[PDB]
Amino acid sequence: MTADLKSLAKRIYEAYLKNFNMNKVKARVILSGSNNPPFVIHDMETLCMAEKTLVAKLVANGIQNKEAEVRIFHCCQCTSVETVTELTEFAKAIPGFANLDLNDQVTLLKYGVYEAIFAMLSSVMNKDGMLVAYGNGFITREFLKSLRKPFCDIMEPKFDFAMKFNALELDDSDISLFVAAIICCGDRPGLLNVGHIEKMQEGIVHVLRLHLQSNHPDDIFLFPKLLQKMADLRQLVTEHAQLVQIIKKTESDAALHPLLQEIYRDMY
Ligand SMILES: CCCCCCCCCCCCCCSCC(=O)O
Repeated sequence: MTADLKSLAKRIYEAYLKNFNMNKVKARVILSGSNNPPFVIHDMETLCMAEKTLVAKLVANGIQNKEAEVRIFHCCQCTSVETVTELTEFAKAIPGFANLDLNDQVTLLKYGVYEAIFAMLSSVMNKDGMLVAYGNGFITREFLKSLRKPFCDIMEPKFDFAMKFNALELDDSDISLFVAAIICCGDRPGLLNVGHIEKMQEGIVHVLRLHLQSNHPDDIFLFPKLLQKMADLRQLVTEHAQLVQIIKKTESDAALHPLLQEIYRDMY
């Protein structure tokens, strides 16, 4: 007559495998090097080749095509929009989330999605580049740094986060619970039922703590390491939103998708 925390951890893991198109095992298989291998984007020639195959509509406009950096930023946004959709369905697996008022579900997703995006991005990153386009491209870290300002400033802080996050050697069973804990933060601005959310947070963090104790017996400070990573992600998102606002004010061609504009509105 007790909560079965091991079963809850497995439920969360299975919901993560079901709802995210990319998982760390899938990513590692691709990154390791037989059908539809990723096209390597390391310079402008290879960017433009990859676009013609993978996002043909975006480059079908002739001299009306947007600048390379703006096309890349558009693809960044499309990736976020898709991951927002996956996170919204995943959150239904978190005990108590679907019982919250709709407005509180919206608030938790509003503040949590980018922290979750950057945590999970680590799974497709290595020190040399990252998988993109549903695992069909590999874009190099050096190519992204070569873009004109301000677009070269988007990804590098995310690689820096990811290299340290990946050194923790989490697997999908850990990351799924970490993402659920990100979503269940009771201190988000504007929440109505803080008390119930705090209890939901306490429950999922308890599951996470017990799971890490079992799955990582070698790293006795893994749970507090991950609490700190959650705080680091909040700062990474605040900084990312500031850069996006610079782009919005100064780059007239870099249209911001309406779903992401709403996420950013009144965020920080
Ligand atoms: C041809 C393929 C080119 C692909 C270009 C790279 C795609 C990067 C995906 C990660 C996006 C990071 C999202 C943060 S930037 C946009 C946002 O704020 O949502």
